[PDB]
Amino acid sequence: AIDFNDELRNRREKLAALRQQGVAFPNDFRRDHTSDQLHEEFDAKDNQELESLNIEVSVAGRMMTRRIMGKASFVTLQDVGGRIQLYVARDSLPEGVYNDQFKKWDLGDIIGARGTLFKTQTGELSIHCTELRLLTKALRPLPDQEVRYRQRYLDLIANDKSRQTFVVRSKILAAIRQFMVARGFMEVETPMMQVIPGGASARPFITHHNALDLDMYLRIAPELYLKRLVVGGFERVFEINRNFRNEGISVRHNPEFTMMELYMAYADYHDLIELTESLFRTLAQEVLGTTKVTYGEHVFDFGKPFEKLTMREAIKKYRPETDMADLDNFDAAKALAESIGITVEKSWGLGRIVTEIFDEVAEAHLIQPTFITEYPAEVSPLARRNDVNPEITDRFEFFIGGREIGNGFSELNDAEDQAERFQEQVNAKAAGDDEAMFYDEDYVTALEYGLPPTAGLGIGIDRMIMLFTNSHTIRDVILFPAMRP
Amino acid sequence: AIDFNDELRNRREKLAALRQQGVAFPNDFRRDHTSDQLHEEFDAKDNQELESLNIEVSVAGRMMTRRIMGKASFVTLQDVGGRIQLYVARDSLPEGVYNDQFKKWDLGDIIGARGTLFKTQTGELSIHCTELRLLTKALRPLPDQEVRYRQRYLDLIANDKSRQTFVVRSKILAAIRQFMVARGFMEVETPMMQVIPGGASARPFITHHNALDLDMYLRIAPELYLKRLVVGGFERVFEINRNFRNEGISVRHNPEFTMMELYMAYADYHDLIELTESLFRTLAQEVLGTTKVTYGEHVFDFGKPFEKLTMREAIKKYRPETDMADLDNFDAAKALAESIGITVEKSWGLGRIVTEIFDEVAEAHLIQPTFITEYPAEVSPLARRNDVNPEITDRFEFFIGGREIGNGFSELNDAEDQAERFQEQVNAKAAGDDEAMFYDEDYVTALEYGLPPTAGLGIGIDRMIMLFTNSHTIRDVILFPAMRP
Ligand SMILES: Nc1ncnc2c1ncn2[C@@H]1O[C@H](COP(=O)(O)OP(=O)(O)OP(=O)(O)O)[C@@H](O)[C@H]1O
Ligand SMILES: Nc1ncnc2c1ncn2[C@@H]1O[C@H](COP(=O)(O)OP(=O)(O)OP(=O)(O)O)[C@@H](O)[C@H]1O
Ligand SMILES: N[C@@H](CCCC[NH3+])C(=O)O
Ligand SMILES: N[C@@H](CCCC[NH3+])C(=O)O
Ligand SMILES: [Mn+2]
Ligand SMILES: [Mn+2]
Ligand SMILES: [Mn+2]
Ligand SMILES: [Mn+2]
Ligand SMILES: [Mn+2]
Ligand SMILES: [Mn+2]
Repeated sequence: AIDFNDELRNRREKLAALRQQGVAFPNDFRRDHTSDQLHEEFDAKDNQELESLNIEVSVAGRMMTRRIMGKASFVTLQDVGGRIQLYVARDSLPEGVYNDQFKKWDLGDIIGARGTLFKTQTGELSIHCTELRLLTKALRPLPDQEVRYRQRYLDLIANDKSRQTFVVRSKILAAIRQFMVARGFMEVETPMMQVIPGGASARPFITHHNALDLDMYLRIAPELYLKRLVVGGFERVFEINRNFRNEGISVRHNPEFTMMELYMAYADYHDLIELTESLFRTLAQEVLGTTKVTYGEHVFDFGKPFEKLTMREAIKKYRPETDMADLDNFDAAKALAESIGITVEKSWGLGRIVTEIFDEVAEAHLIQPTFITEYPAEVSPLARRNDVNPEITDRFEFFIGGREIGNGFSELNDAEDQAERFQEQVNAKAAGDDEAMFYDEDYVTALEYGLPPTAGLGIGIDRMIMLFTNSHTIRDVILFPAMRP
Repeated sequence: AIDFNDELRNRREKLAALRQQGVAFPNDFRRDHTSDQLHEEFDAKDNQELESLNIEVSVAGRMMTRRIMGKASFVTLQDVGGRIQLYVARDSLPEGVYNDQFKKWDLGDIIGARGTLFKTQTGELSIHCTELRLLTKALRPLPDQEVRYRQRYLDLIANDKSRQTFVVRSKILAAIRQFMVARGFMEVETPMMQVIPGGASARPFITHHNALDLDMYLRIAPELYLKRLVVGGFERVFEINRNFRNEGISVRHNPEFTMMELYMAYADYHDLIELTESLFRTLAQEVLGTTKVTYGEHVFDFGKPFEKLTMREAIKKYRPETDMADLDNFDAAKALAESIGITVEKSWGLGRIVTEIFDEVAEAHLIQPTFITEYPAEVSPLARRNDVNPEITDRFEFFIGGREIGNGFSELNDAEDQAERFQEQVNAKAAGDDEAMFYDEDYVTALEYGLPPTAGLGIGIDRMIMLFTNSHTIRDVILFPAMRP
């Protein structure tokens, strides 16, 4: 109880003493190895080899454990690569260091050491220190379950599983770039501040640029800019960056999230389906070492094709008692939708209602990697219209673990059609839809110069990271998740 | 004059005719080569080889030029890789295609072709078409000098020099990541939305999160979050992403810009100076093929050390008549500063005034790569204090071409000191400084758990791209620069 406050007092008093001796916070010690490197290279050698090899190394990190056994002590040092053992002896270090310094330090303190490698009796790699210093005094002792997100630094210091998740996240992004670049895609950077937001249907965050006295929006998606680049000639482009949506926090929603959008000219959604399946198979293999991934109580085989259903088949499959003819009549669909709890807004049309039914009925059940095709035109203002049925577009979305992971389609390169769909969106907004798109005249103009037939795909990177790290909340894969005040 | 309006009418009428025939905008043609690939592999072969090789290929792109010479025509097709010649003959293509289709197309139209490779009389690589289709009808004919930025797609279609600049930008970013990863740095993603902005001194953009009824700011810098990660154990981290500052547009300022911040524990600013010099030498060599870079009327030798001066030496060197003792007296410095046009604010102290004098006096003259050291503590609230002179910090900034390219320093890991400097910043804001930092209690707490001695560096990526593409305005290296309404 008060033992924590005495820890704080003791640390402040120890620091006060450092201040009297000179510069309490130096920046001089230099290491030449991290724990992971030492283990990788020497774990395999026995004390005989290490003895004859007589290798001296320098490390630095946090003092996680210390066991003082008189004139000798054993310490666990934790650095960016992991942990390494230190053997600290009074007569191995310079005079007075052991008793006047080392013993006065505290767990959590950042220290630096230089010594010779050897293996303990237990067979562990250890460093027989010949030099040891205090680099940074820790004024606070080593660390709801919301603290993990409120003070991510404590979570990273304490939980190796959490560290691993974020290291894997970095590995995945690097692997995605390598995968895309290998296919001739070029990474670009489009605006995050837009006067006219678009590319998706969402409530945007709004701000003000004083210099131009201009109201602006944080981008909800880079889609319209990326397609402008394809018109410009960058026929294989991708962007992996933040999107912002003014909506509430959830187990799979963060106000700002990372997404990858890619566009490849002279391709259709079928090509995106193949790319998606290859990306997941490649990432699982390259990053996890296997194509079979364990997530919760399930196993995803990214080595076999994703399942594929139309939106209606998914609805019929998860609500078998559904009279499919109901989805063809506005009144029947509206009634059906409401019967299952969906509040049908005045602006909604049949296509929107059917899509909403799909969300309510099937989304949660798409556990194994699944592609859902035939999205209604009403909810896809930027997607290419299907050749045989104009009411649907050549678009799909894919789900894994009951969550939507991606969205893709053959792009709409028909300027006149696009302008009309933008007008419908404007009417919708006027009829109450706060997520309807804004009319973008310059985008239409770009399409008039000519956009090659193209296929674009958007993938939620955070949602994807969850599947590769067995995380069941998006808050576990975002270093600093948005939190309630 | 009206000839443009007849171009528009003619294109709309041609499209109307396509609509009557069926689906005007197909998405079916697939290519297997881009122009750059064809040239790289076959430019070196003469017509004899190509003839015996009998290679058939498929390409797609924009029809840039067409010369109809009766039953045969010559076309320049432009794709993502560049341009390739097409040989279009009535009797080489399927019946009626040449006369009923090909001749009706327009420059700018997106087309697809399949044919055999050969070399023209002029010795150019060309494709003797056996199949040719119209993929996308262009409703507008091929393209102040502000249009380039207002409709970047037209600029990319028209100017190859502009395309090259952006391709090089992508190459540079990829090269930076490779450089950093080679040094054990791990790329992370920190928040772009922050309740308390910090890490720099700037006017932020503010927005509102409806869900939490919480006012938030677009990040002006990720610094405070990145250092939290170093405390957490990610001792070598970097982030390359957008920053937002509520300030006016300029030749070197965009409201949103890309920056790289990197932090490496157990290092000081001297280590950052070496890293900076190696990064520029590596990028110039790897990307431009030489360490000597031509920019405007100058040549930068990234093969030799950057010049290095203290802030005072730079001031003395560019305003030789300066009585250096003036920089040691608030009144003299204030008078000096005002005499050269600087409006001294009530909140400013000596350190701030001297820094402002440096900006006015020397910044523009630092043409060759230069490091400026000894930044006053007043203008460096997050930097490590110098051991011998507490009034200055172990920080530097570097300039190239009269513009600031980077900012780095040994990080402040003294929690008590940091808290105090935050308080001074709060007082400053209360005294009128609208760019002063906000007090960040959680950041101070993170430092209390212990931040290893660290060196951090921030580099303006757009400013850096300018130097490698001979661009003299930041608007030439950002795909969609911020523009006045
Ligand atoms: N708030 C969010 N947090 C994290 N990822 C998100 C969020 N919103 C959307 N995404 C991801 O971005 C992708 C593309 O955006 P899209 O507009 O399709 O999302 P969405 O369908 O609105 O998402 P959901 O159905 O999960 O609410 C989604 O497929 C999803 O993976
Ligand atoms: N508006 C901007 N547009 C582009 N790059 C910028 C902008 N503001 C700052 N930078 C870059 O970000 C780096 C780090 O931010 P910093 O706060 O040091 O900039 P700054 O000193 O305010 O810039 P300047 O002196 O050029 O106005 C700068 O060194 C510069 O390269
Ligand atoms: N912009 C879409 C993803 C890309 C769709 C294909 N053009 C979204 O935000 O969901
Ligand atoms: N945050 C600084 C760059 C990093 C400084 C070193 N900690 C800036 O915005 O200029
Ligand atoms: Mn949503
Ligand atoms: Mn959805
Ligand atoms: Mn969706
Ligand atoms: Mn500035
Ligand atoms: Mn500056
Ligand atoms: Mn600066």
